[PDB]
Amino acid sequence: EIVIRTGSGDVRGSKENGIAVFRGIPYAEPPVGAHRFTAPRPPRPWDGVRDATEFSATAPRPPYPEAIGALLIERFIPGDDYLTLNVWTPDPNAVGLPVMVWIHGGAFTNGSGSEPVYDGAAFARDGVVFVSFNYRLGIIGFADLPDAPSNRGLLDQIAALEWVRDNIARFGGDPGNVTVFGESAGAMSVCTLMATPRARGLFRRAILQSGAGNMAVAAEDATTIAAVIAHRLGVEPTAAALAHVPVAQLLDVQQQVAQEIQGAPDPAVWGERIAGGSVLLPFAPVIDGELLSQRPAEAIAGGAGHDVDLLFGTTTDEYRLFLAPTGLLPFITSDYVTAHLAKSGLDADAAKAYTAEGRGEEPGDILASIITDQVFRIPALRIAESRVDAPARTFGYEFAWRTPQLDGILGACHAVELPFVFRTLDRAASLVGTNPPEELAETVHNAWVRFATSGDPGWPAWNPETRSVMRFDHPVSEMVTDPYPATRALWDGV
Ligand SMILES: O=C(O)c1ccc(C(=O)NCCO)cc1
Repeated sequence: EIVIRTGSGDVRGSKENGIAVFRGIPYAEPPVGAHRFTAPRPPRPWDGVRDATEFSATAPRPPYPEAIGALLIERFIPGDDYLTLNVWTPDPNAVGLPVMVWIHGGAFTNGSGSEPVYDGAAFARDGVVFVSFNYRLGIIGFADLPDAPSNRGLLDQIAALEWVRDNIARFGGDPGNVTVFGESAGAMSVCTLMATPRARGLFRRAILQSGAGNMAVAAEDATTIAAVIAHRLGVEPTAAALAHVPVAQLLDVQQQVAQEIQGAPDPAVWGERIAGGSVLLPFAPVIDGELLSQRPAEAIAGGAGHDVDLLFGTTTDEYRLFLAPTGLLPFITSDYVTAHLAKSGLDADAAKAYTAEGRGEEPGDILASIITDQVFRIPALRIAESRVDAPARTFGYEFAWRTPQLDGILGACHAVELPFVFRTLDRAASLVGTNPPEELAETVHNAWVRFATSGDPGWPAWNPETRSVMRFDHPVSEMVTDPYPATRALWDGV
């Protein structure tokens, strides 16, 4: 047992195998009932010692779709008191350790800070204090309502980072050397936080794994989403009304909304905009004129975050996670790809560029590469291009290792780098297989520690001339210049 006094009361953690670990430290009061929709409230001070040996409840979430869910096996924990954070440090009484703060992904609807694959022990054993946490998700986190502040989930993330600022020195960390990092929705959250004055000084460096500054819900779309949710619940689209809905009913309707938007929305239900594809993620942060007055990429184009060191990257075959496991790909037709390209204003022959660069010969494979570029690769490069004159540094990676799961159909799909970053390969066998290469997890994890420690991951910085990134792969990880250049240029005016 090991007892540490936070700014609001003592907590009891555990010191085993050379590392002190604290689980379930509250940073915000339970968001119950009407407080599903209020700003996060600092926990009520306490006397005595709060037990911090066990992960807390996690935020309410519906199951992943079955195929995805078979690859990403989530660990649910029941309860109401879920706005908590977790700390791993090698020595609470050390001074000046780098701090990493993880923001989990999961399309703003799923995930938790305490998933087994996000274990922080490997970072602590390398001399870094590691923090993870839960934030509000789905309707509760992000649905926009006239009588509630927008983007509670983002308010939660700011509150957790403010706890780290005001408490991490008591766990051995330097609050002036905080690296925030996330994957997918967590990385889009990092770009959103870089973009708002409300979070300046809460971190010195950022790592963006498969997420950029393109994910925001237009206020008029968020209103439509709320109206459909309330109609199916038989209530008014207000916090006053949704405060009383049993959570299982909230989740069931939330699930149907997400399925409908990820497919081909029915204009009769969703209006012309959403049926036309204006919404990529229906519970992404809304443009509120408070935290978001524009898409984060445009704030960053305006100089937001230019003082924060940046490490960014994507996987080679990102979108294959969402298209391949459900057998969708063999049925895709050339005319469908052409029509897809035509919504972005590109001619039919743009698909040949993908074939010429080895990014697909069949329409379905070409489609997956196109959407990989539109949602992940190009948005990441736009942030990097925006930082040409930034005083801080910018480094890039491509995670190219391909998983063998599902008979090789995924490639280097979305989320595949996570257990390599955390050296938790043995907890992600459903995604990476039973014998992934530990040497690569060593390489990737060590570069993350180097970047947290010094602001340099150990390879040349990214610039718009050579567009150099570190290509992570198993036998050999090595630098490459401007990968996939022809397919990149297709999007220049787009
Ligand atoms: O564009 C999408 O459809 C999408 C983007 C990001 C996520 C995510 O943050 N989690 C990874 C697996 O859910 C999910 C879906």
